[PDB]
Amino acid sequence: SGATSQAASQSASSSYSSAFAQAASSALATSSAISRAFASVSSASAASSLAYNIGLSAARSLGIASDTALAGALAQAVGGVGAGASASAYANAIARAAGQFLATQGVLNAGNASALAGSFARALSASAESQSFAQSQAYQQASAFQQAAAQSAAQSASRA
Repeated sequence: SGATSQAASQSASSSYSSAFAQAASSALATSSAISRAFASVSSASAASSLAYNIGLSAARSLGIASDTALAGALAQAVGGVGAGASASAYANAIARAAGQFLATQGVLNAGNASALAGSFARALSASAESQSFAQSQAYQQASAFQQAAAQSAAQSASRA
């Protein structure tokens, strides 16, 4: 047959950051419970905190613990359109800003951009979807933390 055109190491190497955020949607559409994670939080600034929190969790699911800068821009992406568009703007702002740092070229190489994006989107969504269990754990603390109320350090549970 004779078909092995390498065509350089990188497929196109120019506009991979938006094309990443498109294949993110390929896995996000497989995981409708992510829109349910946003249905749990009805505040623009708290969605910025969800991006910072779930960003730092997804950081470790992808291996890029450098979320210190990502989360500081992901909060500005989700919060920049906090309550006015939809989970479409939250997910596009999350996937574009998830991509904006990865597209520094540190892990994105214009050939596995879509593969890493699908995995990122499924991992940040799997974190958000499983964090619905830790966001609404107000019932679990009312049995597990109330018995641990013997470690009085500042008030009882959560501070500042």
